[PDB]
Amino acid sequence: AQVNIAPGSLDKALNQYAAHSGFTLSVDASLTRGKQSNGLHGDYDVESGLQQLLDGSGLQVKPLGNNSWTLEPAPAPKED
Repeated sequence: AQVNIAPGSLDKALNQYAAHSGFTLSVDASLTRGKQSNGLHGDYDVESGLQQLLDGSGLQVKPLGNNSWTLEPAPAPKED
């Protein structure tokens, strides 16, 4: 419903959001390793926050189930 994020790295961004609602993340410190996200500050909920977090990345944050997430790798792994 409300989110506060800022420059750091996508990994730490998702990490920070996780602490908010206390859900389970499935992500390895490698796919998110390096890419930066200029942050996010608005009235954002779960799904809508992730979609914006894609700004600056080529990854896809995919809700695992219920309220949890998993990092689905599909940057440019094939234009098929």
